[PDB]
Amino acid sequence: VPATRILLLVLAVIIYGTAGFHFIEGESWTVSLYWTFVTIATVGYGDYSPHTPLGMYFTCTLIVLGIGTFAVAVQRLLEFLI
Amino acid sequence: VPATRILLLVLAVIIYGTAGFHFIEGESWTVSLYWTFVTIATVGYGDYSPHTPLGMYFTCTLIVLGIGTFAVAVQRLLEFLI
Amino acid sequence: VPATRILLLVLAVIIYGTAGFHFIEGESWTVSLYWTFVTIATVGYGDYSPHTPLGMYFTCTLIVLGIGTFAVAVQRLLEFLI
Amino acid sequence: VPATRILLLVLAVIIYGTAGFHFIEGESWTVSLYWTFVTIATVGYGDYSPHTPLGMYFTCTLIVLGIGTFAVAVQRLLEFLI
Ligand SMILES: [K+]
Ligand SMILES: [K+]
Ligand SMILES: [K+]
Ligand SMILES: [K+]
Repeated sequence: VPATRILLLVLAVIIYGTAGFHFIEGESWTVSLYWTFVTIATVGYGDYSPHTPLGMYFTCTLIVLGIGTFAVAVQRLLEFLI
Repeated sequence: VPATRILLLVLAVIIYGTAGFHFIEGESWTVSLYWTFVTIATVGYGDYSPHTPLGMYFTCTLIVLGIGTFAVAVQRLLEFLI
Repeated sequence: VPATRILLLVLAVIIYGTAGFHFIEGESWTVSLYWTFVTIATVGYGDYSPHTPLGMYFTCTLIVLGIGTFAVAVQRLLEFLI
Repeated sequence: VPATRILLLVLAVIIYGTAGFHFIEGESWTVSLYWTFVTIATVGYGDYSPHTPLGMYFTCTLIVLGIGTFAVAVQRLLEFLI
């Protein structure tokens, strides 16, 4: 898969995660973007997390759709930095 | 290993994690399912965690049985989405 | 590397992590073992963490020595379960 | 990529993470180094995390630049220990 396509896929995941957390959990756009990265990178500080059943369901979908995508994206970035 | 078999294996892990956390730690089915995903994806927010010695032992078993299974499942899902 | 040797290596990591956390941070053997798994699996709930400078240094060493070892161990366990 | 070059790359990431967290979030050099390892290893206890918008942005950059680098570094260390 071409690296630029992988870039677009991870950007789509990031938009999905950010907008979802913002609207479902009510955190700022900035906090939601931060939380999205922390989640899909699997860092998961827990400073932010879903507190609603919908937020929890949404988070599981983001986990499934985002973690693999982010992992592949970082791998490709390695090559272009190294 | 066929992707559908990997699907069944991760579903079995999810049932195991969810039922175990629910019965050992006493959280709702929904919270337990959420916690199971957060754990096997290695996100681990820490908003939920075991507070009993049995829960701690159980969590270690879920970690060992689930993390690899989930990792393989997300990899295969990548291919079917991309 | 033979799977049984990988088993011994991860067991050595587990002993190292458990004894270290117990003596440096003062948590029970059970809690320390649980924390060791949660850490080397990279789950990191944060329900337990080092609160001393020595504990922090020790945790970084466990992270470096343990995360790779655990990752290889789970991969090999996959094959023997599947 | 030569293992020594990978060593230098992860050391550069560690300096970047430590100095950044120290200056942006105001934690001690020791705490900042610890947080850097916990973050790039993806452990993310959440005992420490950014509380400013700049810190959050910085953390996302560290996540993107550091997680892959650390993953490759631990893999190479495995070979030299085993
Ligand atoms: K956490
Ligand atoms: K984590
Ligand atoms: K975590
Ligand atoms: K992780």
